[PDB]
Amino acid sequence: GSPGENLKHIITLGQVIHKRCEEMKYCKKQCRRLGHRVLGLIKPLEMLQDQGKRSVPSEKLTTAMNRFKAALEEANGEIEKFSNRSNICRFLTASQDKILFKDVNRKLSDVWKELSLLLQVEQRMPVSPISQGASWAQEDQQDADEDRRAFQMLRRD
Ligand SMILES: CO[C@@H](c1ccc(-c2ccccc2)cc1)c1nc2ccc(C(=O)O)cc2[nH]1
Repeated sequence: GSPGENLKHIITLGQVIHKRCEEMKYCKKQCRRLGHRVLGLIKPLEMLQDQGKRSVPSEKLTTAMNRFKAALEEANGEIEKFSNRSNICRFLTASQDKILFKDVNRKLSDVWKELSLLLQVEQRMPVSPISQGASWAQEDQQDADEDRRAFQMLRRD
């Protein structure tokens, strides 16, 4: 059983993702949109986080959060190491990819697809409006372009 502390997990760990950009600098550009987009999932979870009283209505839906929780957990964890100047340097210099948190994002949206489905079916709960899939890469790639000049700018010559 236990209290409704588990629910707060998504609330804290959810926003914690964006909190990183607050301390970051090089990834502050990407993390900016990363957290803003990731917060859209926990946003509608804060309004229900309070209503949560009894134990659990259906473990079926709760199971979606169990995995989802880790989905974003990796985001905040990846941003930490990303802070390394060499990490981003070798990444950009490598010229292999354009995004930085595309992996964690792709899964974050994939897990939410079904998850939100269980939360909406179990009870009136507003889920992310975005398509949750390709739309992510669409904006991530378009915005990632800024990283080009944004990065070069950070390193004054
Ligand atoms: C998944 O992590 C917690 C959680 C958080 C949020 C929801 C939720 C539900 C509806 C709409 C939106 C969100 C559900 C579950 C959680 N897992 C549990 C497992 C067992 C019990 C139990 O009492 O046996 C309670 C649990 N509490």
